[PDB]
Amino acid sequence: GATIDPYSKGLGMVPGTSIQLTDAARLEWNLLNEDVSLPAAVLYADRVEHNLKWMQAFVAEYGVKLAPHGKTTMAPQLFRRQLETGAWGITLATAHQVRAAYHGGVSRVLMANQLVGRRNMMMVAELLSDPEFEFFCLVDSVEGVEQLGEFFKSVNKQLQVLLELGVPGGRTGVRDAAQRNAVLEAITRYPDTLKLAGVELYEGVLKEEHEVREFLQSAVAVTRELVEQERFARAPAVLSGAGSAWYDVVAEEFVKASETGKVEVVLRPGCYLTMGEGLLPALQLWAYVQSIPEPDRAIIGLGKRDSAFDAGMPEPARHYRPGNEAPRDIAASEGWEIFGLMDQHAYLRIPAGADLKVGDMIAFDISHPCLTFDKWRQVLVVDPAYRVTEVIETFF
Amino acid sequence: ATIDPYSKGLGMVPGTSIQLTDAARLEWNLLNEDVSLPAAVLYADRVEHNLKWMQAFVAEYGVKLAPHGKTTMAPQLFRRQLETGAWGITLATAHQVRAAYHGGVSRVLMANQLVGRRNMMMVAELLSDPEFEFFCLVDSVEGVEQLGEFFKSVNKQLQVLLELGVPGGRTGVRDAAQRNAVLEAITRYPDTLKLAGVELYEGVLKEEHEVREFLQSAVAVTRELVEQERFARAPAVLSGAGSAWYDVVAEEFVKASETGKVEVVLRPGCYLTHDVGIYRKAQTDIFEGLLPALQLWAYVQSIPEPDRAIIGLGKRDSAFDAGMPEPARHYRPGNEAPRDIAASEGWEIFGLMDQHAYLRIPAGADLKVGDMIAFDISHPCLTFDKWRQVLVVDPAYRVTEVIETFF
Ligand code: NA
Repeated sequence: GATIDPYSKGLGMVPGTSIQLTDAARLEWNLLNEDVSLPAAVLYADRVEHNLKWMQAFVAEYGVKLAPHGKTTMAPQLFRRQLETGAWGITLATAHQVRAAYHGGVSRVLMANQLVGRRNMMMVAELLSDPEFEFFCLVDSVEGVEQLGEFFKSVNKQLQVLLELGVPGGRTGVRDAAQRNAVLEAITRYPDTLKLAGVELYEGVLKEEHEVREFLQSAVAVTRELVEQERFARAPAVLSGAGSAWYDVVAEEFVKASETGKVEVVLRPGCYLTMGEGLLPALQLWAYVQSIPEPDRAIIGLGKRDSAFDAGMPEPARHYRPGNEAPRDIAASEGWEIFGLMDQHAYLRIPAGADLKVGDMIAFDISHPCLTFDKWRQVLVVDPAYRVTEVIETFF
Repeated sequence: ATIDPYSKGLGMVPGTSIQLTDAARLEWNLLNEDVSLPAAVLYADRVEHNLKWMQAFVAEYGVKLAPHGKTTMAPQLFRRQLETGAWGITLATAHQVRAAYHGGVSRVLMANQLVGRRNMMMVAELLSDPEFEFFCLVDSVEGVEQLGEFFKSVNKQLQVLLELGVPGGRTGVRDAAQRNAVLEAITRYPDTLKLAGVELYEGVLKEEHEVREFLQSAVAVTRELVEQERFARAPAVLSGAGSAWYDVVAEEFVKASETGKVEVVLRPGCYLTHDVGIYRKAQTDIFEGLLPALQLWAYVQSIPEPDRAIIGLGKRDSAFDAGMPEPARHYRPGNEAPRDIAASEGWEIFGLMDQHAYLRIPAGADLKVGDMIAFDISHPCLTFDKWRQVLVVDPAYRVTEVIETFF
C-alpha cells in the first residue's frame, strides 16, 4: 500500500516489501554514492516544487479551470500535488486509470474518453457508491449511450456524461446536428441513470484557426441551447476543450457559454515537468558509461526500455565520476551526442580524448519527459545533495 | 507471486494475495466481458506447442540455447523454457537477473557489461545461492578492474566471458592488443574473476563473409585459450546469437560444438511466434511449427463515420517496434464465438495514438460500438513491456493464469 516495489529498476537496496514510498529517505540512498541501480529516473524535488508553485501562481485572464491530463505520469502522488495547488480535477483516458487515481485520493476525474465494455463500466460503477467522488465520461453515439444506460441502471448507479462533438476526418465526437440530437435523445431515455453534465471536444485535431473557432463556436451554440432548454443535470454544466495550443482561442470563444452563469469552462492541459514559460525541466535519466570501445564512441547503459523514442533522443546534460564531490554540466560545445538508441544501450559520440571512463555516470535531459514515464514503475525524487527523499510509483 | 489488483488488462481481483497461478479460480472469461480491455492474451495451447517444438528441435540437433528474456521479463515463461530444455536464460541488466533469480531461474547469461556498484551488488547478493550460475561479459581493462575490486571486496567469485567485437560495432574488444590487455587484467584477480569463456554478437555485421570471419576469430581465440588452459570453467562457454545467422554459426562453430572442452550456447529470441531467426533459418534442414501465441484485444469505442472506427488500443498498449496491430478476430458480445477476420473484410489500422487507434472499415461494415477485435502483431515479445500482467487463456477463452512481467 503505497510501498516501494523491491523488484523494480532504478532503485537502491529495498530491505522490505512494506516500505512506504514517502519513507524512502530512511534507506539513505545517494545517487552519487552509487547506492542506486542505473539506469534510473530522477526528479529534482526543488524543480518539481518550482513548477507546481509556478502553475499555482498562474491567474487566468479568463474564467477557466484546469483538469491536467494524468496519462503521462500516472502518479497519484503528483496528481495530489496538482490538486492541492489548484487543479479542478484530473483528466484520464481509461477505467483502469480512473481506479488508480481514485484510490490515490483524486476526488474528481474527467474521463476524456468513451466508457465501453462490461468490466470497464463495472470498474467505474465500483467507485460510484462514494458520494464524495465526482466522475464524468464522454458520449458520442446512441449505441454507446444505450450500453451505458442499460448497465448503470442494472447496477443502480448514476453516471454523468458529457456530449462530445467531433469533426470530419477527426477522432471521436458527433459529426452533425442530427447525430447530436439522437445522442441527446438517447440520454433522456435513461432519466434516473444518465445525467447530462456538459459538452466536450478536442479542438486539436484541426490545424487552422478559422476551423478551430468555427468548431468552438458550434460547441458554444449547442451548450447555450441546452442551458436554455434546461437539459443539463449538473449545476454548473461543464464545457471542456483541450485549451493548450489553442488556449487563447478556446478561452475567447468559450466565454460566450460562461456568460449564462450556468456553465463552467474546464481545460485539459498536458505535462508540468518541462502558463508555461517559467517551467523548469524536472526529470533526468541517469546511466553508466559501460564501454568506450573506440576513441569517439561510448556505449551507455540506457535503451528504449528506459526512454520512450517519442520523447526524443536523450541529451547529455551532466557528467559525474564516482568519488567526486559533484557532477559537472556538459556544454553543447563538447559535442557529446546520442546517435543510436537500442533496446538496452545507447551510442554516444564523443570527441577523441574526451575525459570519460567506464563507470562514469551521465544525466540526460529528454525533450518530452512525461512520455518516458511509462518506462518507469518507480521514479526517484532527490534533494539538491542527490539524496533520495521519496519514490514515485506509476500506474501504467 | 500474486495478481496486481491495480493493473490493466484484468478482471475483478478480489484480494491482494491471489496467486498468479490461481487465476483460474476467479473464472474470468474474455468473451463474457469479465476482463478489462485492452488486454494482452496468450493462448496456452500455442505457448505449449511452441515450447514442445523447440524441445523437439533441441533433441534433433543437440543445440544448447539460452533464449533472450529481456523482451518478456516473465519468469513464469522462463521456467517453462528451462523445464523444456533451455540451458539458461540470457538477460541484459542486473535488475533483470535479480527478477529471473526471484522467479526461479538457476542459470543466467547476462549478455552485457556489469557496471556500477549497486548493479554489481545486486548480482553479488544472488551469488550466495550455490545452485545459481551466473556469467557476465567483459570488454575492457577498466571494466575488469572495477569488477575485480568489487567482487574481491565482498569475498565472492564471478564468471566472465570475453566479448569479441568489430570496428564500428557495439561492445567487445576490437583487436589482439585490446584482447590481451583484457585477458591480463582478468589474471590480476586470480581468486575473484573466473574466465568462463568467449562471447560475441555476430549480427552487428550484415554481409555473410564478414560474419564468418568474425565467427572464425571467436573459434580461434577460444581454441587458443583451451590450449593455454586459461579457462576457469570446464566446459568453457562459446556463445553467439545463432538466430538470424543460425545456419552460418552452426557451420563455423562445428569444431567447438564437437569438442568436450567447450560448449556452444546460442541465444534465440522470441518463442511466441514463427518470426524468430533460429526457426526461419532451420527450414532448409527440416525439409507443424511455431505459431503466433499472443493477440491484443480491444473494444470498438465509436464509429463516428462510415469508414472510420475508433478502437481502445494505443501506444500505451502496443509497442511501435512490435508492428502495427492487424485485425484478426471479431467478437460481438452475446455471440457463441468470435469470427476470423480475413484481409478481404477491408479492416485496417491507420493510426495509433496514446490510448486510441484508428480503424479503416468499408462503409456498412459488420461492426458496432462495444464489439471486441483481437489484433495480431508482428513481433509479439516486443510489446510485453506495455503490460505488467498478461493473460493466458484456454481454447474456450477462459483465463487459466496471469503472467507477471518485470520491467
Ligand atoms: Na508496493
